[PDB]
This record gives sequence, C-alpha cells and structure tokens, in this order.
Amino acid sequence: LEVALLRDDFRQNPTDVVVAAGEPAILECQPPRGHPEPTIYWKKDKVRIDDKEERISIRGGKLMISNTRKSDAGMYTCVGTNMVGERDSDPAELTVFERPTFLRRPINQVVLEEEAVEFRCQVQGDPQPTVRWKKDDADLPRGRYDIKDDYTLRIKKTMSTDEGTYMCIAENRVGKMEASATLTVRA
Ligand code: NA
Repeated sequence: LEVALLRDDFRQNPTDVVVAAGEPAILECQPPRGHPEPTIYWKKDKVRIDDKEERISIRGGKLMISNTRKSDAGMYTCVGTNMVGERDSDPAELTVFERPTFLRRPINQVVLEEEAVEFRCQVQGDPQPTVRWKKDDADLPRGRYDIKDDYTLRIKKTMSTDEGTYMCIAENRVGKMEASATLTVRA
C-alpha cells in the first residue's frame, strides 16, 4: 500500500554543456519522485533518442555523447516516466564549438636588407578565432609592422634586427593553436 504518484519537480535537471567538437558530452538527470519509481529517457529537440550508435550511451541518469559533432547541438530534455505519466525536465542546451585551425600557415621568408616582406595567417573556428602575432615569444617591436585587414604582417624596409621566429596565434573560447615561421635577413 504505497500511493500511485508522480511529482513535477526533477530531483536533478540536466544543465547546459559546452564542448569542442571531438570532446565527449555528458548530461545528467534524476527524475521527480513517484511510485512506482520513474524511469527516464531522453529527447533531442523534442524527438526521443536511443543508444543505437556506438558513440551514444544511455545508462543510469546519464546520457553520454562521445565524439561530439556540430549536429549533436540542440536542446536536450530528460523525461521521467511511470504508470501515472510522463514529466519533462527543464532542457539543457548542448553547444558544439570548433577549436581553431589554420587555413593558411605563415611560411619561412628569406629577404635581403631594405626591401618588403609579408607574412600570412588565415584561421578557422567557431567562434571565429582571435589572431595574435609574436616575435621570439615576445611582442612585435614598434614602428616596423604594417597590418592589413586579414591578419597579414607587412614590412616596407626590412633590417637585420628584424631577424627571428614570428608566431601566429589563433584563439577562441575552446582552444588555441600556434604556427611560427623564420625571417632571415642578408647583407
Ligand atoms: Na551505443
């Protein structure tokens, strides 16, 4: 003699998850109290899903998504079920971002004193990565460098002190990536 019952308040709602593509995502749910003890299943944008695919696993209170792809993003809902009815959790957004990569890596230059040189860096990612430039792991000297819109690093009248390793850094909220290239000067 226990009450046939289903509450409306989840013991644990799933919470939003932010991931870089390739990383795993884990959503957690505990259903409301009830009798009989509710089970759970999961919906993605109101459509019920299953653990058919190898990279998806549903067990306990967890939905586990290995090797996230941009497709995986959406609103995930946990549903608590028993013979009284179904209850929908507050939804959790899965965001899948893309760690920055290089469309165009900068390439070693070799140049004779007093004469133009340019270095190129084109990046991709989601969000769009912030591009930074360095020299010998320190800030670009003043006066010298001309800057196009695209992250092209330009010089009109090169000189010997300009010698060293020039690094392009691409950075968003989900990763960082470095690519450097030598500038060689000759009298
Ligand atoms: Na599976």
